[PDB]
Amino acid sequence: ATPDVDPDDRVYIVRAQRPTYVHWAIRKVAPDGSAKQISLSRSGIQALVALEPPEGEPYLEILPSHWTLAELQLGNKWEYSATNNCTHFVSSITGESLPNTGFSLALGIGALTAIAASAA
Repeated sequence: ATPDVDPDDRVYIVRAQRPTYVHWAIRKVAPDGSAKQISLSRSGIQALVALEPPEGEPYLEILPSHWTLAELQLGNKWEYSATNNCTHFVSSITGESLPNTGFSLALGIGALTAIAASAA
């Protein structure tokens, strides 16, 4: 509903195994069942923090206030690399140690989804 977190909202780390790498993200589920999810997408070859459709399986539940941190980084540009990827985005937010499985050796930046363009 609002930008800020509702008291009954629950936030999770989620894990989406793709062929060549693992997609890490943070999801907020509401009482009615609706969900939002934030991770790294790309525009061209430039990675950035962006909303995305819910995807992957709940990995660990975390305190809701973690969502706000991820929400505040929406739009931030990201230096995508082997040592700086989906894993590192979620680790910096949550402060939980994730295994570095969030980079594709074959696809690289091409692993990330292309962000949706202007509605106009």
